[PDB]
Amino acid sequence: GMTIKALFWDIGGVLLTNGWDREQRADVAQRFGLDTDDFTERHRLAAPELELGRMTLAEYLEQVVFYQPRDFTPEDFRAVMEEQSQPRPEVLALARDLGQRYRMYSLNNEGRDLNEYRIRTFGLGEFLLAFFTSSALGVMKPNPAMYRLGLTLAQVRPEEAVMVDDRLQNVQAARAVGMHAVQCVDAAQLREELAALGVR
Ligand code: NA
Repeated sequence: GMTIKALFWDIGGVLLTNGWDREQRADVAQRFGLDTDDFTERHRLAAPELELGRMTLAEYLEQVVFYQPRDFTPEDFRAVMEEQSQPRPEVLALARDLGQRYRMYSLNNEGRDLNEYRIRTFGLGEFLLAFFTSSALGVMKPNPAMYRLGLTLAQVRPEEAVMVDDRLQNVQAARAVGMHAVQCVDAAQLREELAALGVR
């Protein structure tokens, strides 16, 4: 087939843990003594706009946490949010290796502040050339438009690209715009499937 010219990488659940998923929020909420039902409902409402970069973290925190007096600060809270991010060593290592031979980019959903913390903390920029992130672009996976935008920014044809994501819905959406895609289950599996596409 066409030679692959670019890889697009999901970050959460692939390169790193998710930044602010259900399980993590549950944990952090407990630590801060938050009413979990109210917190979850408020997060549900506000999260998408944070993810799309149309509301600030301060704004989100105002609605989701600091809507009543608290015995801690937004800075305190933000610190603990940031700390939820941990590496996925084997996949990271694979990506770092491949980055020596291929042009690669992120295509991921994440609020700006957590995104930038994750990039700097884990040196994602050493192997990803650009970060096509929801909070920067104002669209989010699994919107077909996000995939198309990534392709447009990288200037590669759909068939010359491969999307790596842990969610089947995202893999399928990528394929629907003409991209190759592989669902990331584990490093060994991902390496083999990429190799099948000529990405070694
Ligand atoms: Na993911």
